[PDB]
Amino acid sequence: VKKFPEGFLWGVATASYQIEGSPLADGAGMSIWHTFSHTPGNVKNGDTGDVACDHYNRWKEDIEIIEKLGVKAYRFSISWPRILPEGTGRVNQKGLDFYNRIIDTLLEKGITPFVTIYHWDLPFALQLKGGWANREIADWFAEYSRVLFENFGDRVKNWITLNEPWVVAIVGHLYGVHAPGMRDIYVAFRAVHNLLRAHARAVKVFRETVKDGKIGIVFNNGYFEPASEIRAVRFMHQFNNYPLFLNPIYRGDYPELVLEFAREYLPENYKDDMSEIQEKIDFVGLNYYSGHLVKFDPDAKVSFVERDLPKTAMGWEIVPEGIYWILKKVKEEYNPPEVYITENGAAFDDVVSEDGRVHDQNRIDYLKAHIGQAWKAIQEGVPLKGYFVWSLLDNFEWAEGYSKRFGIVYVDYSTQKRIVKDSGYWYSNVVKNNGLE
Ligand SMILES: CO[C@H](O)c1c[n+]2c([nH]1)[C@H](O)[C@@H](O)[C@H](O)[C@H]2CO
Repeated sequence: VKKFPEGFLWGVATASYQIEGSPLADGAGMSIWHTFSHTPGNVKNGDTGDVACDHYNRWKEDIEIIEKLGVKAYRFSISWPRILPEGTGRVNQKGLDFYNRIIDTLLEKGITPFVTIYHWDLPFALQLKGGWANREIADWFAEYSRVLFENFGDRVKNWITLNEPWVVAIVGHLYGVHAPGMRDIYVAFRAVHNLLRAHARAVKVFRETVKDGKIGIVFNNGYFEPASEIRAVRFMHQFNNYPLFLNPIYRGDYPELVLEFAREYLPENYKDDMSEIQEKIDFVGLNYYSGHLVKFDPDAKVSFVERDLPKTAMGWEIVPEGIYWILKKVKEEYNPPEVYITENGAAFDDVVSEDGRVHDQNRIDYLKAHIGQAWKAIQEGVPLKGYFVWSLLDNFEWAEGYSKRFGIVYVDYSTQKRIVKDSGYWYSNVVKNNGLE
């Protein structure tokens, strides 16, 4: 058997725009994902977050699912424009009420809330002012965060400033594939920098406002391997994984190969902000899904090489030892006091059999394998305090729309019926047992 430490936090994870629907209900401001998805060509099948999982109405049912599964922590995000419709200034009490009900319900049922402050749904009003491109976002984000701390910090004690700032900056402002849908390398790296400054200002406000909680930040990570017998792998790690942000946070500068590729794109006096950026954090959240074979390619001088390996419906290579690797490497490089796996999961072509069940043995195999590799890292001293399945529900998968299903619970979108998948039942047993058998 593989048993986890006593008090280890088994969770599931969602994000506001992906599950809620009703983006304009009860006085909410538009977000950049509302305007991005309502722009033709941006999202597969013209899908939007207008309805999604209707979690905005069905929130109590979904929490009852969490409870019934015996899952101990719930990671969810707050929609900034439900709280502050113009991004700053006015506070919307109905936005606060919505999350207050979710928070109290969780606590009442003994589920630990993990709140992601920003999971990509920036108020549109602030995008008009430059969004992440604008240095003033450090103030806007701090003011938003202060509101959340004041209203919920009595109850929520576990906070995440940002989900995947690399994706926010690069995918949103260089690749143009995510909101706000831009393609400018100089903008993209000013967003990287400003995300760091906004994060640190929010951590600083947290210390003034919530004297009894913990705060961290979440990063996407891939397991990169070299196609042969390696610097391209070093680059991909420093650029795509946690070092892009953790080197500034812990060592007060960007990683070396990031500076080689991108120095010219960063502000000229960016080191002036580095000492504020080193605001002390309580934990690092690492998201992990996939491995990649990498080679130098002259024609960022890196290309991916396809491998004949099992893949998910995203076409992502299933590489479980990656989660062990990234856990080891974070300890070795930055030694944060706590680590959580804040997302791990897989998309498969889920079908409801005529027995009424969803026989996702592919997902069970995926999760089991990665949970085992996370166990290993704990045995070798990684201070891993928790693990979160992405996702509780099938949901709006950004530019893929509804076509990719990551849930341990199946959502039939024509009825909004929730059907717990085999993987959900399987995970419930793991949580009950506090590990694998
Ligand atoms: C780029 O990092 C990860 O591949 C990643 C995967 N995922 C994520 N990040 C995001 O945090 C979620 O909002 C996605 O729904 C989820 C599934 O795609």
